[PDB]
Amino acid sequence: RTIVVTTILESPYVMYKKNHEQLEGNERYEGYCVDLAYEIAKHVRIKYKLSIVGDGKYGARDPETKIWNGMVGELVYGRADIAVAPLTITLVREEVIDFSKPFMSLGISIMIKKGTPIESAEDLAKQTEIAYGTLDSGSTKEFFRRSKIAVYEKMWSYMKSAEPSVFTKTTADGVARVRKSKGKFAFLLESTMNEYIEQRKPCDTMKVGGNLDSKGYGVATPKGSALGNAVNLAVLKLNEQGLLDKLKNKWWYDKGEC
Amino acid sequence: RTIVVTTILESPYVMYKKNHEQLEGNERYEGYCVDLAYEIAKHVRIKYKLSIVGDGKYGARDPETKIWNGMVGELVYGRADIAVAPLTITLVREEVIDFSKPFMSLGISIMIKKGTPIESAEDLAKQTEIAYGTLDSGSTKEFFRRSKIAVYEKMWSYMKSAEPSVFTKTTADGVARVRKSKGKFAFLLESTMNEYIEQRKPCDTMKVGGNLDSKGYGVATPKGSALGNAVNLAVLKLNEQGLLDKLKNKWWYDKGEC
Ligand SMILES: NC(=O)COc1c(F)cc(SCCNS(=O)(=O)c2ccccc2)cc1F
Ligand SMILES: NC(=O)COc1c(F)cc(SCCNS(=O)(=O)c2ccccc2)cc1F
Ligand SMILES: N[C@@H](CCC(=O)O)C(=O)O
Ligand SMILES: N[C@@H](CCC(=O)O)C(=O)O
Ligand SMILES: [Zn+2]
Ligand SMILES: [Zn+2]
Ligand SMILES: [Zn+2]
Ligand SMILES: [Zn+2]
Repeated sequence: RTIVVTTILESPYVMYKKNHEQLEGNERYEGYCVDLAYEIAKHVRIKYKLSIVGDGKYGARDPETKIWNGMVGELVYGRADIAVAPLTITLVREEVIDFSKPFMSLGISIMIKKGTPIESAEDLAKQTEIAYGTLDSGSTKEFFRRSKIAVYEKMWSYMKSAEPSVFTKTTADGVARVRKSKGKFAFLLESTMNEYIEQRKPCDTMKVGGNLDSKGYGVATPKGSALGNAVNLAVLKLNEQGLLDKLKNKWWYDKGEC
Repeated sequence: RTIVVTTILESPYVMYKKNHEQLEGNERYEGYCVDLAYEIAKHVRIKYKLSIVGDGKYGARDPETKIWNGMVGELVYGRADIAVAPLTITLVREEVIDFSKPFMSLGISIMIKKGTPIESAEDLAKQTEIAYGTLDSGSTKEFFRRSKIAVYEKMWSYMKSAEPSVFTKTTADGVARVRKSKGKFAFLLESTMNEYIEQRKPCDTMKVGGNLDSKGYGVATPKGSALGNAVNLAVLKLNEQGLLDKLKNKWWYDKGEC
């Protein structure tokens, strides 16, 4: 009866409540995906336990050992029944799991410290004073690894050898690093996150240029699990009801500091 | 599995959402008791259906036909499994139902249009220019009917014959009547409600003086129902957790307009 939903600590999707140690279970967290979990659980009528992924990753297949980590592994190895979070819909992932219809829209985007003299991928690629990175074990890193567009080819071979490593264990590490860096570190992340951080004090970061690509997050299920159907039917309803929009404003813009 | 919770449309305990016709079931409502229902249902782990009482009353025993109306009847006649709402803990009611430990504190209080020359019960009682009333089929009306304190004796025999009737079908009718009345109608209600309306535009009403008495609202159960135990254990926990307070600010003060 308690279906476990894997998920990840990422702001403002899921974050501990101010004072969370006061509470227990699902009540410990608050966020966009935390609101999304509840109300899906409300529409497919199910008991659920939010479970934050142990390794704190999204999910990439280890090239050598062939295993899946992050929330994607959770599902694949029968540890989670469902994933509510900012998990990008990807081909390599669709081969091993199910996605609902995307519940949010994003693209890869450049995050800069304010003032940094950069506007575009090409701007980043054609120089070497400003360093740049991405989240490790996510779809952004994979996008650059997989790409055969020349500018991205260049930006990839650079990162792949950059020392120290330009791949971060978390999103907050990139952000912290963009901010500590005095303009010598750009950080490639999803524009959803990017715009979240743009609205956060101390208001010293921003998105520059268009997204390199256009995709979305989906709720995920183990492959062929019978629960995909309902889950997806609930997403499509939340959209038509106007409720994803409501939550998106609530978490990013209404809370907005800059 | 779906335990029905009887409850009543009273602001800000339970109120339709802005545009509610967009939604269905429990999602149609929002309010303090709506938040309280959920999270009790969360702590005793139960599926529930919010059900707004048909006659829209609290509960009084008809003197003649001996029957109970309002949410209290619901419980007594096995129609509701539980009552989440501003139901005052009373002796006559405790004889026929169970109350948790009170989840909120109130007292009877005078509501006046701003400017009205009234400060106290005695002030009301000793004059006849300003008319005054209360909610029909509630504990306030009963309090005055039951009282043997002289000033309340006087205020009762007055009301009991006042034409037109000074007993209102709803709280909003008293309020509307206090506001339409240009200072010639005071309205006796619970200080919780009173302070809610004091914080509502157009900010032309207020509480005057102390409460005539001190009591509280409890979550109610059919008499000896096995569900009292848990329910009460959940209330005591919400209190110690600081969560009733949180909700009380959220619904009355943080939303405050005056
Ligand atoms: N909350 C929403 O309504 C957002 O939904 C959408 C949407 F309506 C359209 C798109 S187009 C971008 C590609 N579609 S995708 O994300 O399902 C995808 C991703 C990777 C490979 C193939 C298809 C995106 C949304 F998020
Ligand atoms: N949210 C809260 O903590 C409010 O709880 C309380 C409380 F702690 C004390 C009182 S004293 C007033 C009388 N106690 S009663 O309401 O349980 C009652 C009512 C009628 C006859 C006998 C006893 C009130 C609270 F609401
Ligand atoms: N949403 C990405 C993680 C963030 C990123 O790679 O920028 C994923 O599902 O892997
Ligand atoms: N809370 C009261 C209704 C309001 C009033 O009588 O002022 C009751 O339970 O009956
Ligand atoms: Zn902790
Ligand atoms: Zn809903
Ligand atoms: Zn309606
Ligand atoms: Zn709780």
